[PDB]
This record gives sequence, C-alpha cells and structure tokens, in this order.
Amino acid sequence: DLIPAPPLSSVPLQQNFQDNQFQGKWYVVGLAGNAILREDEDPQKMYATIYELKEDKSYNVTSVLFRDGCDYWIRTFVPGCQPGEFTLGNIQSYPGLTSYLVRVVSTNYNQFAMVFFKKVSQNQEYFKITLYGRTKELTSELQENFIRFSKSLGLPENNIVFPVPIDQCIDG
Repeated sequence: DLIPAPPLSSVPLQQNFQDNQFQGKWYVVGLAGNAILREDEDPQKMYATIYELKEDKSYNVTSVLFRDGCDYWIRTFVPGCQPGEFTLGNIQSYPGLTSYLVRVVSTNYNQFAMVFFKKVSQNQEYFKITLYGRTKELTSELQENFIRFSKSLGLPENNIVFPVPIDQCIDG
C-alpha cells in the first residue's frame, strides 16, 4: 500500500522549455514522493544534480551525494515526446528497472525548478518531485508552492522533506 502515482494529466509541463538554460548544477532543496518519509534520527541530506547538454540534445546528468563518503553517478536523459520531458537512456543497463520518466513542471532556470519523476522498478510504481535550487536555500514562498504541488499529487505532509544543506561532497 504505496501511494499510487498520479496520472500524467495532473503533472504540468514547463511552457517553452529551454534545454540550454536548464544546464548546470541544481541542489535538491526539497524532496517529495511515495517512497520518501520524514525520518528524524536520520533526516535526509542534501544532494546535487548536474545537467550537461550534449550536441545530440540529451543531457549527461550526474548526481552527487554523501553516504561512508561521496558517490558520483552519471546517467543519460534523452528528450522525450515534448520539450521538458525525458526518458532514461540505456535502460537495459539498470536491473529490474522497467521504465523511467521525467517531466519539468516549472522553472525560471536561474533560481528554482520543480521536476517530476516516475519509474517502475521491481514491478512497483515510484514517483517523486524535486525542488531544485541554484543555491542551497530558496524562499519560503517557493517551499510552500512545492508543498502545495506535492499535495495536489496525493502526497501527505509526511512524504515531503527539506534536505539539510551540507558542504561535504556536493561541491566537490
């Protein structure tokens, strides 16, 4: 009894998405989804994601996280059906991962973004929304819009966290 993924008709797409302006480092300031839980003796720690636009218009996408120590994982997001949407490249290479979808919901490129993800993995549907910031903090107002958007997708307050800013790893 995991919360079902919302229909896609409920997830907006950023109008006139600009791939070149979305490049760069984004810090995950907010995180919400059906497998995310407000854990208090091990609160989630902030991580970063770096997007890099290639000649073929896919992104190299690199996640940097603290764990023992630092992990850097690089993946490929391939432009999907409509601008702002992507699929995961080389999906054959991820075991038990059946599908993966990304949709940029909104962004102003130089301050924040909200991005929606939905995947099917070991035969289960998982989704999440990240609130990306170009810095490690954002306004209260942008946090509230993120919370409201998340609730609009069926998530209660417990499935929404704000990762604590850190210095190890994520900046190198």
